[PDB]
Amino acid sequence: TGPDKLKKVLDKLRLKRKDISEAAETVNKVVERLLRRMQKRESEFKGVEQLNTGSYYEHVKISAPNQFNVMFKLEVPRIELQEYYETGAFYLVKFGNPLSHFLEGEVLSATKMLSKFRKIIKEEVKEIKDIDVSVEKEKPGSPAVTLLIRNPEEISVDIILALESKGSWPISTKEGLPIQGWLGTKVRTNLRREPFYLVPKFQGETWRLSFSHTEKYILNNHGIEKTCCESSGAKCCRKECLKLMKYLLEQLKKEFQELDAFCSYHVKTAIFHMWTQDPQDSQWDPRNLSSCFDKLLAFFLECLRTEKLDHYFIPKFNLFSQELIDRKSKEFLSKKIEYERNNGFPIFDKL
Amino acid sequence: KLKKVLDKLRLKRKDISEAAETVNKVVERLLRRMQKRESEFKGVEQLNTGSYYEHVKISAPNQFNVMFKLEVPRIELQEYYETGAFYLVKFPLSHFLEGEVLSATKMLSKFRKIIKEEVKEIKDIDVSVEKEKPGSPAVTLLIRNPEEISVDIILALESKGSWPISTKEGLPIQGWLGTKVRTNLRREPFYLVPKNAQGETWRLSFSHTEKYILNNHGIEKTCCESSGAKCCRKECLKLMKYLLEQLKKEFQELDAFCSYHVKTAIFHMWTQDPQDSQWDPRNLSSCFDKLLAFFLECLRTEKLDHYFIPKFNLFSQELIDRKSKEFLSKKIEYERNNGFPIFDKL
DNA sequence: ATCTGTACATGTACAGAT
DNA sequence: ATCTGTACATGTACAGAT
DNA sequence: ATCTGTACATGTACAGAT
DNA sequence: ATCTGTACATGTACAGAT
Ligand SMILES: Nc1nc2c(ncn2[C@@H]2O[C@H](COP(=O)(O)OP(=O)(O)OP(=O)(O)O)[C@@H](O)[C@H]2O)c(=O)[nH]1
Ligand SMILES: Nc1nc2c(ncn2[C@@H]2O[C@H](COP(=O)(O)OP(=O)(O)OP(=O)(O)O)[C@@H](O)[C@H]2O)c(=O)[nH]1
Ligand SMILES: [Mg+2]
Ligand SMILES: [Mg+2]
Ligand SMILES: [Zn+2]
Ligand SMILES: [Zn+2]
Repeated sequence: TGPDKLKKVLDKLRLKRKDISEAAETVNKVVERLLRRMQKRESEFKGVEQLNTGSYYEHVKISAPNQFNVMFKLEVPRIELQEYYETGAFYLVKFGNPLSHFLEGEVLSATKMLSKFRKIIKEEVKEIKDIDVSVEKEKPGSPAVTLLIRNPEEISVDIILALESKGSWPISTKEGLPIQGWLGTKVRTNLRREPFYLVPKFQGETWRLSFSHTEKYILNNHGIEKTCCESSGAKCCRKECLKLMKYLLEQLKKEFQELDAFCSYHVKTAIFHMWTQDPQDSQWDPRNLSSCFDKLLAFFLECLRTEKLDHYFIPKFNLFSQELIDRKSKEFLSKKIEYERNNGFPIFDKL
Repeated sequence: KLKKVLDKLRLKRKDISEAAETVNKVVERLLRRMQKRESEFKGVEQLNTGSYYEHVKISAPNQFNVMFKLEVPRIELQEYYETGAFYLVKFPLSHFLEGEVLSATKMLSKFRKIIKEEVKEIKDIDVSVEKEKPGSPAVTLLIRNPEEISVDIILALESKGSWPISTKEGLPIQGWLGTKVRTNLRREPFYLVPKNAQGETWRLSFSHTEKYILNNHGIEKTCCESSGAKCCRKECLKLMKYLLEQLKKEFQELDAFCSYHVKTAIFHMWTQDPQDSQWDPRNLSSCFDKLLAFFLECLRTEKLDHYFIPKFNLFSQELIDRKSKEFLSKKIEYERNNGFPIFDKL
């Protein structure tokens, strides 16, 4: 009932060292070769540095090591941003210059830069004979260049081109990241001293803010006590709750295409808010994993029904606004969550 | 009570402003001089350390601690006679070498000479250079705002540099600040100041590590921040420093004791009692009293290990005579059992 | 001769294996 | 409870450039 | 190789609220 | 007496300019 059953699900979700080892060896080979090709010659992307992000590098990837996220980030000095129609997250970017090939009268085209980035990667991937690796068909309005690796087992790698700016963060984030009562003001001041990132979303010239680096730090430094989850401190169940929520969404999403609008970033955003609401490490005791997961489920259901889930970093941006996800989709997911909740999570046994 | 003592010890905003603006004028000018030359100390950077910059200075802003740190390349250390804290150094600076050995005395002397020269050229501030104490690592400036202000200018070598093996068991913050903090702190450089054990020796300095700890001292990240709870850790350090300053004023028998003994002791207490709730402001009396008992127990056992170099006993019979320690135990036991009368004398 | 972008060397938190 | 592979931060060597 | 500009932590000082 | 909110002050990390 309480602690158990969910501990059994977590056992299923745990990655195996052997799988991790084989997956990481291939992924690192491909990524380091693509990073090297970016440094060659008159490449506009010379200087890009690598930044590993997403669930695998936060240690909340579940089931298999089959999806990796890596940012190829390019420091770009004197830039001026114009917010795209008070949306908070989307921007136009303006200013001998290797990026002039993508300029458009002051304005740096996102899809032109991404196309050349994409073109380079496809070419370098053709020269790989070690590995069975190809490039996925492009999704319109997607920042990523996704590699598909057959190791025999299947592995996705989303390479995200990112602009790196070191100025202070855009005003729309000033009230975001409300970690003052949880990680504190010094951590917040230091995190906002780090660069911010822009990824390719006036349709084709817009960029979107990314905070994958800040999210990575928070996930690996998630406690009010510095010793949380350390070898001389107490274990918490924050990440374990994130895993169970991720797994509930993944299971439901591979069954019902009604849920196409939903994604793991909604789960990640919601639990960041829960962690803020419940800052104390004792509110995430491993013994109370059932209650901790249940109160996360209830908070997510409230967000669905009230149609309100604010971006953790950009408070005026509501990821559940009617313009992004239709009410019926949200009602559909509310019922499937409430059902799983009241019937012993039968979907955790599925497959 | 103890609150009233802390109100007396609080520095005044006005005095801080006047003293800092004078001190910064002098320090800036000396630092410029070390850069602008064929100076062999070209490259020194400033690092503000000690109680004023840790926010545990008491009574008046009349003592300032500044390191001019100089990054040096491939240096090898040899530990001086198993002491832990004292090293010979080996491999611009050729003017201070010996037989492969970089001389603390010879480098300090030139450092000292340059500073005294620049001080002669200062005609807007009343500022002299105190007579040198043998063995000491400091160049001390005496400023008269009109009030008296001390500035200890400490030359420091910077290496980076796995910390020397004598510190491997040091800094035992794992259950308090944690392993990530400890690992990151020990990724910082380590420092060497020209305190002689004789003439060629340097001593390990961890002033940059103690500063981080003083300002990052809670088990909770929010300790003492605007969205956290206040603790009484620093106020306990202030009262313990005040007890010792007042006792040292009065008895020359305590000349061998210094505020760093108190700082070392409270680092150990803070490790013993990591929880922030064990330093609740409402328990200021219990907290000060358990700090008193811990310090007495150190005196009674003649054992107070360097927080960063655990084999180095600051209370060894070699460093402080048994009689001095018994004298300080009786005077502390006395103040304790009579309501600290020494806190009432201005 | 000296300089330097790249990659190795070192150390350890995290978390899976045992 | 201990042992151990990956990721990562920082320090340092050096073939190839200068 | 040096310096200002910016942002906010750490303080002190004091009135009004509690 | 203590707490909370605002005003006032210094110290410090680091971006951007030079
Ligand atoms: N590391 C990182 N990866 C990102 C980020 N944003 C997107 N990605 C990757 O790119 C994938 C596609 O991003 P999205 O466009 O937001 O996801 P989507 O499935 O296309 O959903 P929508 O575009 O919102 O309709 C994500 O799943 C991530 O793997 C980011 O900010 N950081
Ligand atoms: N910032 C800093 N200052 C130091 C350090 N060590 C010494 N000092 C300063 O130099 C002063 C004299 O240092 P001491 O360690 O007392 O040397 P000493 O007076 O010759 O020897 P003692 O008799 O043991 O006191 C201290 O009061 C500090 O102000 C250090 O490691 N860092
Ligand atoms: Mg992912
Ligand atoms: Mg001092
Ligand atoms: Zn934890
Ligand atoms: Zn505190």
